[PDB]
Amino acid sequence: SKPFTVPILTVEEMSNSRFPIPLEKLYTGPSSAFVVQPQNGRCTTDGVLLGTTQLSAVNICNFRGDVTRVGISHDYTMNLVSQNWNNYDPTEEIPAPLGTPDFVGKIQGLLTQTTRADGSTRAHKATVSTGSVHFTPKLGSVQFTTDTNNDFQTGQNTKFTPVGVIQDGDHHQNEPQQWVLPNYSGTSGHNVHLAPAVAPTFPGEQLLFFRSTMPGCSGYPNMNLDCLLPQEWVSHFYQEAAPAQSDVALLRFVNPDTGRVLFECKLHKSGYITVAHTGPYDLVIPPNGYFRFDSWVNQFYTLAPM
Amino acid sequence: KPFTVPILTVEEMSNSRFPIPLEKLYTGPSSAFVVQPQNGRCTTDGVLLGTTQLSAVNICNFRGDVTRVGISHDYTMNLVSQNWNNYDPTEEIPAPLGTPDFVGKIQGLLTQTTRADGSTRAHKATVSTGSVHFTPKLGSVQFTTDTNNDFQTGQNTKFTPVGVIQDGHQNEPQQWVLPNYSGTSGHNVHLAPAVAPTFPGEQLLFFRSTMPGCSGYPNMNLDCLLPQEWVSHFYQEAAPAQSDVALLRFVNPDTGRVLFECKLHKSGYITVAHTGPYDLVIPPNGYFRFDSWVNQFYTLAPM
Ligand SMILES: C[C@@H]1O[C@@H](O[C@H]2[C@H](O[C@H]3[C@H](O)[C@@H](O)[C@@H](O)O[C@@H]3CO)O[C@H](CO)[C@H](O)[C@@H]2O)[C@@H](O)[C@H](O)[C@@H]1O
Ligand SMILES: C[C@@H]1O[C@@H](O[C@H]2[C@H](O[C@H]3[C@H](O)[C@@H](O)[C@@H](O)O[C@@H]3CO)O[C@H](CO)[C@H](O)[C@@H]2O)[C@@H](O)[C@H](O)[C@@H]1O
Repeated sequence: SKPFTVPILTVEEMSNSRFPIPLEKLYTGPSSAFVVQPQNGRCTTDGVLLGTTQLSAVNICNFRGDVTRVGISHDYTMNLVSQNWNNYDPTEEIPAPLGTPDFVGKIQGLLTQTTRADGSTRAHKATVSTGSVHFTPKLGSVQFTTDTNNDFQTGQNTKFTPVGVIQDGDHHQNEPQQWVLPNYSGTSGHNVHLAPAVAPTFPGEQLLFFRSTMPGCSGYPNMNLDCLLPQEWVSHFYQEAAPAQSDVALLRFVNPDTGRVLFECKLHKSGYITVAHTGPYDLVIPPNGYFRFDSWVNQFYTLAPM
Repeated sequence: KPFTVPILTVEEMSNSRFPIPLEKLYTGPSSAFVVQPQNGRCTTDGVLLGTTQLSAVNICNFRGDVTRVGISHDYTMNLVSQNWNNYDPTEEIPAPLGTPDFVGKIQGLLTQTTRADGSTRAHKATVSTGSVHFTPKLGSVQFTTDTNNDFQTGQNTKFTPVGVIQDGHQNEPQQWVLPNYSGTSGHNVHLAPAVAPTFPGEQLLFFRSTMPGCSGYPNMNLDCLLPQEWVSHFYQEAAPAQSDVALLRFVNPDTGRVLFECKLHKSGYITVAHTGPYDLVIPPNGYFRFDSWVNQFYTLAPM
């Protein structure tokens, strides 16, 4: 059977799988107060994509479609199409289009448009509120607030490129809520075909997160964004499709400088990592450190404490 | 270690010269102009060239602190690295890794966080890479923004690119004209080499995207020589090249049939046997497959 491996890229050489930004650091913390059920960055170790996960970071939280103005406001409805501008199919057994945001928050970026007939183009600052009742990507539409009430044309290809997140109100860092899934069909129905929630089950363990800081674009947002797998690990597993020989892949995080192991962790075959630690901890690592697969173990493997 | 290329399809991959997905494959003549992109440059045995780095999401991004130019809407950014540490202008690269490698006006959002209270802000901004103030190899670039007062000094600031603009139709950007990374103060140095077919009957094969347009009538075509995922693959694998040319077959797995073959040169670009401009027609599941190392005298079947 094809030997299983993880990439040798360093943490800072990799990308967040939940927003199109680089990874910054490794983080572990308690998750008892949350349901940890992200839909992006979800892949089994033998390369089966889950949730809304697709293969490149540059498509995450992007939207494409045609737009129509909401009444006489500055808001626009986007009728979604696929990444390559073909019709979107709501009957596919996924929660929402691949790459759809998987948290409740207000994402700011630019909404851009081209007029096919003459090549004229335009761009406006725009925000999509994923907690809005008008955030219905599974049904095929989302709503943007923009800085125009007149410049976008109907029936023309329009793209949203995400940049960061915003916040409103006296309760600082109250949004985004990275561990709260949107209602992908709004009030019309419940979420479907979700990748499952993940949680540590073994005493003394926590999830290990790959952490980034989302750019902030207004107010006082919570800019923390944790993913379960780097995007490059998703791509690696998808391509290698190495069969899992047990429930858990034991990984060692190694310093090339000394050859020494810094810590070890459990990569569960369903695609998330646990470590033996309790409480919030920004891991202290050398920048050239990397993960190495060492052996196939089970869910009850007792790790060396972090 | 056996050489391989990724099995990802074209639309599963990213452009190595701007943070957007690949869309299609294109071949055409390029004798009449210089093809010398600096992003998406990597040898098959994993040596990064030009300004190439490993993530698609970092391309044409800028980070640093900003200062207003006079009381105008323009801001100078003093560049730092991806993780906010020093950029060393004496490093023998053309410019910071990920710097734009075309002359054009790139529009995006300039964002900032005030460390002390976590307040944040974002403004539409454009960087003109043909401007005399585009001097990333000196450690600074200039942005035109929609504000003349909201950005603070001494605060972490990021430019996220979105697309390109034009003034005047489709005369800019110029995707095959490198900017002057040091402006008027000096010539470009340490460039990845210009590429050209050397075998009669061959043309470059380009991995093509359409940059979003943000104003005016821009030329939105953007061609790279290698997908970003291939750069990262070669970097990681570091498989030795057994000759100067790797023969690839582009395969339809729905049928096992080869659609065309091509040459992947060790120094990191692809040629096909074709004369003229051509938009390739490929199945959605098609991918490239390394088959053998060939000598210098291999004739490709017509694409
Ligand atoms: C925190 C600021 O965010 C952006 O400006 C926003 C502007 O924020 C105001 C605050 O709401 C207010 O409490 C006080 O602090 O003055 C701020 C500036 O007016 O609020 C408007 C809507 O009311 C928008 O949300 C703006 O984005 C940013 O531009 C500022 O630099 C601050 O970081
Ligand atoms: C082509 C337009 O680009 C954006 O508008 C820009 C605006 O363009 C104007 C043209 O300059 C003018 O020739 C005429 O056609 O009206 C256009 C629209 O007002 O020019 C200003 C400053 O010169 C800005 O650059 C605008 O971005 C876009 O908003 C439009 O919808 C058109 O696509």
